[PDB]
Amino acid sequence: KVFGRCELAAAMKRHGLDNYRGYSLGNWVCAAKFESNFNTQATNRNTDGSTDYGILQINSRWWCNDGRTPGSRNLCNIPCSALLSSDITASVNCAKKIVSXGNGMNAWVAWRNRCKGTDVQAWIRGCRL
Ligand SMILES: CC(=O)N[C@@H]1[C@@H](O)[C@H](O[C@@H]2O[C@H](CO)[C@@H](O[C@@H]3O[C@H](CO)[C@@H](O)[C@H](O)[C@H]3NC(C)=O)[C@H](O)[C@H]2NC(C)=O)[C@@H](CO)O[C@H]1O
Repeated sequence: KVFGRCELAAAMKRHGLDNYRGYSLGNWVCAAKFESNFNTQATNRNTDGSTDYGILQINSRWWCNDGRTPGSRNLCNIPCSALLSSDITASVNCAKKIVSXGNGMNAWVAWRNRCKGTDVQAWIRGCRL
C-alpha cells in the first residue's frame, strides 16, 4: 500500500509514534518518505547480504527474519514479510524497539541524511491530526 502523507501521519500518530522517544511525528513521516516513499511493499537489498523491508525499511540482519541473511538476529521476532503489510502495526512496534535506548533514529540512513536537523514540521503541514 502506498500511503498518502497525512494518511500515514494519522496512522503513525494513532500508533503512538508522535514524540516517541522525543522524536516528533514529522521525523517519522520524513523518515518513511525518504526510506520507502510511503510504500509498505518496498524492499531493498544491501551489500552485506541483508535486506530492508517496508515503510520504515527495517533490516533483516538485526530486526526481522527473511531466511537468507547471514548472522540474522530477528530482534523484533517477526518474519520480514510482516513489515510489508498494508497494516503498519508490525513496522511501528519494531521501529519503537529500534529507536529505544542506543543511537535512536540514527538507525535510519535516510533519516540521518535527509531529515535530521531539517524542518521536519513541514511533513505534517495541512494534516488534520
Ligand atoms: C532501520 C534499520 O533497521 N536500520 C539498521 C540499523 O539498525 C543497523 O545498525 C546496527 O544496529 C545494531 C542493533 O541496534 C547496532 O547494535 C547496537 O549498538 C548499540 C550501540 O550504538 C548497542 O548499545 C546495542 O547493544 C547494540 N545492539 C545489539 C543487539 O548488539 C549496531 O551498532 C548497528 N550498526 C551500525 C554500523 O550502525 C544497520 C547496520 O546493520 O542497518 C540498518 O539498516
